[PDB]
Amino acid sequence: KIPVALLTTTGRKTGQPRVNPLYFLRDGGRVIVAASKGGAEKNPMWYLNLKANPKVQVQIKKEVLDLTARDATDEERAEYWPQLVTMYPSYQDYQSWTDRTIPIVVCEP
Ligand SMILES: C[C@H](OP(=O)(O)OC[C@@H](O)[C@@H](O)[C@@H](O)Cn1c2nc(=O)[nH]c(=O)c-2cc2ccc(O)cc21)C(=O)N[C@@H](CCC(=O)N[C@@H](CCC(=O)O)C(=O)O)C(=O)O
Repeated sequence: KIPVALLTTTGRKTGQPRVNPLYFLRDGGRVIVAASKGGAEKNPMWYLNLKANPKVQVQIKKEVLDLTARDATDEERAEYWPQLVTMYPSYQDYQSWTDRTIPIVVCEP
């Protein structure tokens, strides 16, 4: 069905590597993911990690990408959110059901 990417972040507290599966969008070299966490009240821990340490590793099939993660700008949100929703309509439901704006993370080389 929908492929997952494996995102590795550095635990902001422990400094240990943390891996989590996510759905993703490609924009050339960029990988885009949404810190939706099924519409939880709070941002997922991996998001907190990458905001404390922007260096992340992303594995897609056999490709291992060393990228730098940051929040999408207003204009990037406008471009990527609708693509994310088209690919996985549940994203819009999560956003509908949660207070926080769901972060969109741009991972770039
Ligand atoms: C519960 C927590 O996970 P989390 O980082 O909040 O991630 C929540 C979810 O987003 C994560 O489980 C995703 O993989 C769920 N998930 C998706 N989550 C998404 O947000 N978006 C997706 O598109 C998505 C797709 C998906 C597909 C398949 C699947 O099985 C899961 C999918 C966790 O793993 N707990 C760790 C925390 C590890 C950690 O980062 N700790 C930090 C400190 C954190 C802190 O400061 O409190 C550290 O080591 O220092 C632990 O306690 O052992």
